Amino acid sequence: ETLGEKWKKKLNQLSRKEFDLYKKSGITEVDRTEAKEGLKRGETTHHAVSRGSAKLQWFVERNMVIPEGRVIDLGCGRGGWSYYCAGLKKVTEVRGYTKGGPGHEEPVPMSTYGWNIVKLMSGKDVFYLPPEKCDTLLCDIGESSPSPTVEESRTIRVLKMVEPWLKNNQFCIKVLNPYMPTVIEHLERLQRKHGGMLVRNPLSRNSTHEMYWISNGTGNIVSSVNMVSRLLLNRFTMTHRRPTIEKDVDLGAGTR
Ligand SMILES: Nc1cc(Cl)ccc1NC(=O)Nc1cccc(S(=O)(=O)Oc2ccc(C(=O)O)cc2)c1
Ligand SMILES: C[S@@+](CC[C@H](N)C(=O)[O-])C[C@H]1O[C@@H](n2cnc3c(N)ncnc32)[C@H](O)[C@@H]1O
Repeated sequence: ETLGEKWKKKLNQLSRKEFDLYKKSGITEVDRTEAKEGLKRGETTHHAVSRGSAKLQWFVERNMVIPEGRVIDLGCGRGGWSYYCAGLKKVTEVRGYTKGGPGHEEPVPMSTYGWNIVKLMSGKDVFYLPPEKCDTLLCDIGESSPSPTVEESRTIRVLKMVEPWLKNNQFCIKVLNPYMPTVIEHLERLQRKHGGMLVRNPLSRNSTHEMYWISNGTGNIVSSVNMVSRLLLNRFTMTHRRPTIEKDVDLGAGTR
């Protein structure tokens, strides 16, 4: 039994009150007040459509993934990653695909900086899509489940799906459940072939063990995974720590 599975058993035993006080204990988060207010009024400039823009921003500002040329965004949802990449000088095109329909977010049309190079397509299940030529591959897919064996199936399927889209290019791929032993085996094989490293984003809630496989970095995957399991287990041991609250991202306005 991995440390991650122990964390999961404990997470599953929490009452709703304890879960709500655990999920943001000691994390970092952006203040969405202004953007939620503006988005409700129908404003299409400056605002990120979701928390996702700031989440990808954290990786890019640390050079973990460096978007360039044709950017593919798998599971773009509302489009937070796509609108963030559209404003980057090395980016020439952004194509986002997302499922849509019941239970799934729809792309939000915006006019933030670089909107003219973005095309978000809904009604697109990525597990039925042929790979496309691209220079940057982004994937934020992985639905949480109380069952780590369900999450393990979901993680492996994403990892197997993205591989054909990785053609010596930049990448940032969400790994829903990186602690399950068969997931570790797949990641290690993928790291040998494609390089990169698994990283824990500070903006991720304690209610998920998600890590991101990024193209620019190196390291021991098992060791970084167990470090997160230990951190997440330690956050059950003390009274809620209020999160670090940061300014949300300003994505500007206008064409590129
Ligand atoms: N596209 C669409 C087309 C049609 Cl015909 C009908 C509905 C939609 N739209 C969605 O079903 N949106 C949607 C987007 C994200 C999640 C979910 S959800 O998981 O189903 O339900 C939640 C989850 C959490 C919360 C909350 O407040 O925390 C609220 C609702 C739905
Ligand atoms: C975490 S959200 C993406 C958040 C986004 N990166 C942002 O910044 O706004 C993951 C998205 O993947 C979508 N998704 C899940 N399964 C999918 C599939 N099979 N094909 C395409 N999109 C899928 C979900 O509907 C959801 O919107």
